[PDB]
Amino acid sequence: SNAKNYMDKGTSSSTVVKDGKTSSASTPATRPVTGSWKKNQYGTWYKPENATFVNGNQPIVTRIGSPFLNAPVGGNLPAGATIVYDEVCIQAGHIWIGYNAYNGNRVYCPVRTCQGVPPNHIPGVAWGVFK
Repeated sequence: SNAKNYMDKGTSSSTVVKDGKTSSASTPATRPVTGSWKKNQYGTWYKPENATFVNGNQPIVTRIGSPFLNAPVGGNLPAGATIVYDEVCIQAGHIWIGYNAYNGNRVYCPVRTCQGVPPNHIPGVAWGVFK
């Protein structure tokens, strides 16, 4: 049925399973169909990409160390904050941007709704300004 879209655990919106057709039938062979995205143990997929996010509309409470909807709290991003991130990750439900604070901790912001699977992510309602 599917080749590699599996992750039997409930991290957030896992076990949705959308893969097959011809994605790993003959195997990636130096060409994964997930694009530039790499997989994380939580089921999250992430790609290195530097872009900017200017927070606005609302102060966004961020998650630290791991992207989930029930992920660790204690990071809150105020509006008017210009965040230059390096990690773009998909935790099914939102797209999360990974950035590091001066404490050396990895903080993730939920930024906008995103559904889908790497590379094609379907955005929804945004709560900030992507730059």
